[PDB]
Amino acid sequence: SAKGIDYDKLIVRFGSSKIDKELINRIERATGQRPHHFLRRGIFFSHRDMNQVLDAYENKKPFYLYTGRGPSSEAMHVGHLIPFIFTKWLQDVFNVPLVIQMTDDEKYLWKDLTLDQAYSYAVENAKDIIACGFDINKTFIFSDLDYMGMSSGFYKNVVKIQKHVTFNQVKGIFGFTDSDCIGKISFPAIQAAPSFSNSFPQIFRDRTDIQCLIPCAIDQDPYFRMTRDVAPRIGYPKPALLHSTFFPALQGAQTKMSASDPNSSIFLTDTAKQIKTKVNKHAFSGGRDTIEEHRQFGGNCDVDVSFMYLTFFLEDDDKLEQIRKDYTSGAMLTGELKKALIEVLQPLIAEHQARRKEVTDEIVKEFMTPRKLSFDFQ
Amino acid sequence: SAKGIDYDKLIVRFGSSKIDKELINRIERATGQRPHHFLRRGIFFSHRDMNQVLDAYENKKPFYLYTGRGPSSEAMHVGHLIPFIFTKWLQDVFNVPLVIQMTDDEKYLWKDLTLDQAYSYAVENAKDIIACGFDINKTFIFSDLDYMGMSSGFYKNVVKIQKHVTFNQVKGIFGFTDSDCIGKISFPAIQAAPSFSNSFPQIFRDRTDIQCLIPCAIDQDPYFRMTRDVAPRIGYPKPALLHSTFFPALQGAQTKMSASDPNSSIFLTDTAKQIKTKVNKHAFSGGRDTIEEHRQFGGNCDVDVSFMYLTFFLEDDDKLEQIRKDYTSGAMLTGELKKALIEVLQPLIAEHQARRKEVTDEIVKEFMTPRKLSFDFQ
Repeated sequence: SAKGIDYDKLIVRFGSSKIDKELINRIERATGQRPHHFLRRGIFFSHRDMNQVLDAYENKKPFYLYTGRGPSSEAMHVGHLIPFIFTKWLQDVFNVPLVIQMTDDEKYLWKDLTLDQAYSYAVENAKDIIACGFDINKTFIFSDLDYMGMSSGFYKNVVKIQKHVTFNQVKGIFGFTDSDCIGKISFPAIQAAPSFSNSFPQIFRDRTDIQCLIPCAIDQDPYFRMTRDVAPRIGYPKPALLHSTFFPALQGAQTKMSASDPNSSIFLTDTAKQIKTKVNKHAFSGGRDTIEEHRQFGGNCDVDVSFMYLTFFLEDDDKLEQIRKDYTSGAMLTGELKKALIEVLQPLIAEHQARRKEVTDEIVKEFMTPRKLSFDFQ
Repeated sequence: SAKGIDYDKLIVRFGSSKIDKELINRIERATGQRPHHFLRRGIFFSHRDMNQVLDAYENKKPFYLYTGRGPSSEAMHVGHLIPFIFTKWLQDVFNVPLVIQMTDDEKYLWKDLTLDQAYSYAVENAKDIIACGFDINKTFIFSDLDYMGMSSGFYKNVVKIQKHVTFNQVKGIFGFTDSDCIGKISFPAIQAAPSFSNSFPQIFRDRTDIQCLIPCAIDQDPYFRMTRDVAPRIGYPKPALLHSTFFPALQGAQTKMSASDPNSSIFLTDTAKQIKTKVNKHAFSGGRDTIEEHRQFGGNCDVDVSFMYLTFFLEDDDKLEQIRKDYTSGAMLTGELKKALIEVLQPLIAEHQARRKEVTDEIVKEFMTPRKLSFDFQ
């Protein structure tokens, strides 16, 4: 085994609880379906009170999912799909409604955008997420600047949360200076209120015992720490979490990505030639520099970005293992590994790029219209 | 003339502009009616851009009024009527709509109330203000916790204002510590957004050139300073102001009132016996201690609380002057002055107390329902 990364040491640092095989079988048991490879392969290794989301479900009780998205240049990439892919699965395997927050307000506050430019990006991004194919009959995608003024529960929760979070606390958590507009300072309450059922009357109509499940990155744990700590204090169930590992930066194993450097990740907007070239040229390699050496020494998957990407996007186990075994035994060359991955990414992105182009303004408009929606244990 | 108070020195300090006779005639001129005694007697001595509210009106253009009320124990008193009385007049003499904000959220944040206790007080207070008799066909009385989630303009303005007011600024203005919940820190945007027409689509529906008039106390000027400074920056007309003097505390000329000491002012809830006793026993006197001395020396009205109250509630000029002349010449005794005032307050309070008891939940519910309303230059 190579060095690469360490996630068992984080389970400590953050005080969260690791997702063991017992739990994995538990989900499978209650779901009546085969667990997602993210679980099987340890991509989503940690959690918080999933035991509760389950206790509820196994005891024939509902729960819902929450995901958010801040309107950016829309330069969305491959790593951004991990949480959506997973959440879509959690949704499908449990038949539970999903609320998705488009923080157009957060971006108006942070970026130099107009109020309309922000709402406008929230729409464009909504096309990307809808392309991931979430069941419209159970997914509500909302604009903050829009849904705030058309709900008898949201603001009331914002205010309740707002009273229980001092300024020092958020300073310590988000690091807000005194040069920051009062907008930013208060915002944590906005992205925290969607975690409570009654913030959505046209869905949970007044109900308060419908727990929330939030799949997220492990490092994001401190941020939901605030929301979970206030939950009881305002008479609500803390939202459970599902932690994921970091999605590797194209170059170097575990570097930081961004849209500033167009060569940090493959965008859901790149063509087959771009993906091909990007993977061949930039993906960090965990294989020897000499084919002779690469034959008896082989390569380590644990630091090879390419093989790591397969861990996320290769659906068939036997084939992923095969690549693993052969890349390691030297039998497979680094360029034959890039090829295998390029063969997986091009259709992934062409598929999303295609499936996206089929999103009609009516579909968008529908997805963002508050309304009743069906699901298990209603 | 006695010492008492000085308001021409404040016109300086705050940089506002004094309301001269030219202006007073101007209003009268444009209004086609006799100016309120508050104006005639210098109770509302200062202003900011009233010249603009007028330029608009004289040029056959509309403007609206804004007043607010934070839900308290409802221990409302006589001094609290001054702004409502005036605003009702401004409303009647110009036929312009009036928006009144019940900050139930501000109180949930500041007091140790439940979210429902706050909304509940906002309702009780709405009865008091409605008792002042505002024209329901042109007055909108709203609950913050309620109207936020049923408007396509309010929040958007809150966010716009929120981005343009840094934390240092409000620290410097309201004096917010770091121990304060993020709720309070952001609140200035909430009581500031009602100052812009488009915050009320069901009234000004999208329009942005309908200036706002805010009658207030002179010391409150620094607070609207923030709102007026950001107005242009978000493409809106600064709200004009009408400054009033301080309403004297029962004892001592110009002391601070409150509900903590039930003997600081007469409550709109006291009976005739309470008002009678309160005025005789507590009203500070500007008259000699000896009737012999009080005859040749007389008394000064400028420090006598009682005579000062007459300045606010005695409608007939000739009679107020008569009292003034006689109390000064010694001809009128301090107890005969208290009597004259007690004769003015009892009906004022019995009238409001009566007119209040006639406010039906339907009336309340109606006044707080967003809806279209008629007015001059619509």
